[PDB]
Amino acid sequence: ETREHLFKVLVIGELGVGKTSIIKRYVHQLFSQHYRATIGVDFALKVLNWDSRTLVRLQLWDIAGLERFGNMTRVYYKEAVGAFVVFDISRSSTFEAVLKWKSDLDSKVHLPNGSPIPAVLLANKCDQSQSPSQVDQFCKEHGFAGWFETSAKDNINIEEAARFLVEKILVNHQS
Ligand SMILES: Nc1nc2c(ncn2[C@@H]2O[C@H](COP(=O)(O)OP(=O)(O)OP(=O)(O)O)[C@@H](O)[C@H]2O)c(=O)[nH]1
Ligand SMILES: [Mg+2]
Repeated sequence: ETREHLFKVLVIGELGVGKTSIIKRYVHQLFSQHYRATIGVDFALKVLNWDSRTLVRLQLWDIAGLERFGNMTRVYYKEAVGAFVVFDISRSSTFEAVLKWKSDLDSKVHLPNGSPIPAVLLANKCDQSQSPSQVDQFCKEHGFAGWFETSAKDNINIEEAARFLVEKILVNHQS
């Protein structure tokens, strides 16, 4: 009965937006307020008991904030099947930069069938433009599968956001 999957998932976004902390909360249920800046790429494995016929493992690639200015993202993205694209809900510079990351991603990697990999937008630090129709419009226009406000600090919506992205990866993996 049981089926096991291993998926490569990217976590990308500007310096200091929370990439590392969202992964540490989701995988280890821990949070530190102390900023330790990531160098290049860091990794985690999440093991998700999806349901009774399904075990999913995620290989989480934590891409550091500077890496879009370097020349290695094509290597980093290779064979990814999903992405979280993370900004800091308090700092608009980090929101403007999400399209730079999103365009980098869509230039460099696609699913085996040629489509864009699903990508979910995480507005992180929600604990610190609050808009229902606007979200939908933005995601449609820039090819995001959905959008969640998150807190790594208070553990808000990180689990739901992950399950949402995994759900899209599973449909694509069956298709
Ligand atoms: N209040 C609050 N602070 C957060 C949250 N997520 C991250 N932080 C803080 O924001 C700072 C940056 O978090 P990191 O997870 O290191 O950021 P990063 O995106 O991994 O940064 P780079 O490694 O430089 O790419 C840290 O001090 C965190 O404690 C959150 O949900 N709420
Ligand atoms: Mg980091």
